[PDB]
Amino acid sequence: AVHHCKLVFFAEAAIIGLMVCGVV
Amino acid sequence: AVHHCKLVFFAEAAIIGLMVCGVV
Ligand SMILES: [Cl-]
Repeated sequence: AVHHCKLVFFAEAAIIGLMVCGVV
Repeated sequence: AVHHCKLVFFAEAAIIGLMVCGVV
């Protein structure tokens, strides 16, 4: 099975990049 | 830098695991 990742951004005041990965 | 990751779960049954990584 394959891993998928994507960048998600959060406002904290900079904007923080976060990597979100799941197994599709 | 160093990546800090953690498991997050959405109990929706069927539980959806995801991994979230930010960089320090
Ligand atoms: Cl974190």
